[PDB]
Amino acid sequence: YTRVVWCAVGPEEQKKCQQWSQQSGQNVTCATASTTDDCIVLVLKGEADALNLDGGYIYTAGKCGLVPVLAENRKSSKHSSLDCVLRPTEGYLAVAVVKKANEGLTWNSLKDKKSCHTAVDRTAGWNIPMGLIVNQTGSCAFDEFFSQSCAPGADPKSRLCALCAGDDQGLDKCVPNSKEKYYGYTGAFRCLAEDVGDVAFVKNDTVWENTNGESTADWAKNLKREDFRLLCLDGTRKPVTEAQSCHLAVAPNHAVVSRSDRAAHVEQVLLHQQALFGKNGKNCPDKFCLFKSETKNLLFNDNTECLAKLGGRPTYEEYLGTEYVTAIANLKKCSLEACAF
Ligand SMILES: *[C@@H]1O[C@H](CO)[C@@H](O[C@@H]2O[C@H](CO)[C@@H](O[C@H]3O[C@H](CO)[C@@H](O)[C@H](O)[C@@H]3O)[C@H](O)[C@H]2NC(C)=O)[C@H](O)[C@H]1NC(C)=O
Ligand SMILES: *[C@@H]1O[C@H](CO)[C@@H](O[C@@H]2O[C@H](CO)[C@@H](O[C@H]3O[C@H](CO)[C@@H](O)[C@H](O)[C@@H]3O)[C@H](O)[C@H]2NC(C)=O)[C@H](O)[C@H]1NC(C)=O
Ligand SMILES: OC[C@H]1O[C@@H](O[C@H]2[C@H](O)[C@@H](O)[C@H](O[C@H]3[C@H](O)[C@@H](O)[C@@H](O)O[C@@H]3CO)O[C@@H]2CO)[C@H](O)[C@@H](O)[C@@H]1O
Ligand SMILES: *[C@@H]1O[C@H](CO)[C@@H](O[C@@H]2O[C@H](CO)[C@@H](O)[C@H](O)[C@H]2NC(C)=O)[C@H](O)[C@H]1NC(C)=O
Ligand SMILES: [Fe+3]
Ligand SMILES: [Zn+2]
Ligand SMILES: [Zn+2]
Repeated sequence: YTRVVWCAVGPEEQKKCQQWSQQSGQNVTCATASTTDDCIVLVLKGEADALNLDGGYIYTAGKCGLVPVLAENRKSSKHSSLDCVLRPTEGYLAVAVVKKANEGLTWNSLKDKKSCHTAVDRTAGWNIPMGLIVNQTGSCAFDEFFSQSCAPGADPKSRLCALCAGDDQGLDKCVPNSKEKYYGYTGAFRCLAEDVGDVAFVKNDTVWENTNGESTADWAKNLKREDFRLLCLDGTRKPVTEAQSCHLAVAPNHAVVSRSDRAAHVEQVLLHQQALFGKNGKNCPDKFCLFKSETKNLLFNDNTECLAKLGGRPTYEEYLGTEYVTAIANLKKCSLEACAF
């Protein structure tokens, strides 16, 4: 039993996974696919064991019978005595971010603007903002709301992909993987930072992690926090320090999923793998760090302190929360219970 097959999304995650595989002495090995959905399918077929997923994807995986195993836990300021692995998770803040210099843009004037999204089907990047927009407009035509977008996973010829840039060669425009310039938390924030889009749908952490010298990357080197504003649901604009009072939702943390039959073994191996290559890992600083990838958030978010135990042995619905689950279901009525594959 003692061999885990991880699923990497796109070639950059594949490279990191391969490095992890070498360092783990083949206790972990690698399968790779072009999209998160394709990785879920590999897991369903039994051709991979597990991968770490945004909540929108957990919904897809869970409808197909896959179960939550361990959750990303970032640093906090409550439960400070408990070990990270045993500390409850707090969830992240889904936000809408704009330029300060884009004056007079508010939640209530987004129609016909230009948007940047992590990917179709993701929590902060898609399910939350598009769910809110569908409800408020009373329309399922969320594909005509913004003039142009980068929403990796959408039809490449459509307005929803028009602002996506693809790779160095301009290949893979709008692919939902790290090859697409504007993919994920960091890519969607870059899309806003470079003024390609008017609004980015990301999380609070993303803004902090890519401003005021936190990044060193060329697009991010020179970005100042005061040059960004958050859009509140009441139509107000706030500094990025006010995220606790100006967010779109609180999201369940990204989490590892697997087949029920493999969950116990995946959990055992991962707890051991992080003891070696996690935050204070025995071999991290030094040989390999599983939670770093120079802000590219590959396999796991770079702000992950550890993978934490769940408790209550939750179903995917209990993990995501009834609130969020119904919000996703309601949104998916635009595009009632079954596996998508
Ligand atoms: C988009 O609009 C949807 C329809 O109004 C909405 O779904 C509704 O969500 C609410 C709150 O989550 C549910 O109301 C629930 O209220 C309490 C929560 O403790 C429960 O005791 C009730 O049993 C009930 O479930 C509605 O049931 C639900 N409506 C439907 C028809 O599914 C979405 O939340 C909206 N989406 C977003 C992103 O805001
Ligand atoms: C929005 O996201 C921000 C980035 O995640 C986050 O700021 C971070 O918050 C933690 C504590 O909550 C800070 O604490 C860290 O740094 C101190 C010393 O500087 C250490 O003692 C701690 O061990 C810990 O590592 C982070 O410094 C801080 N990150 C940055 C780069 O600013 C905000 O809390 C988030 N806002 C909301 C409302 O949730
Ligand atoms: O505990 C069993 C119980 O779980 C309920 O769902 C919980 C999730 O377990 C929990 O993770 C979630 O927590 C947060 C998450 O960030 C967001 O959902 C946010 O909106 O709320 C929390 C903020 O910290 O909360 C949900 C409940 O909202 C199931 O609904 C229930 O069926 C089950 O019995
Ligand atoms: C690969 O996995 C094996 C099996 O779990 C690990 O070997 C175990 O190491 C643990 C922790 O020190 C011991 O408690 C067990 O006695 C060992 N079991 C067996 C059967 O060898 C091994 O450490 C792992 N290697 C790496 C680098 O991840
Ligand atoms: Fe997410
Ligand atoms: Zn709130
Ligand atoms: Zn339960």
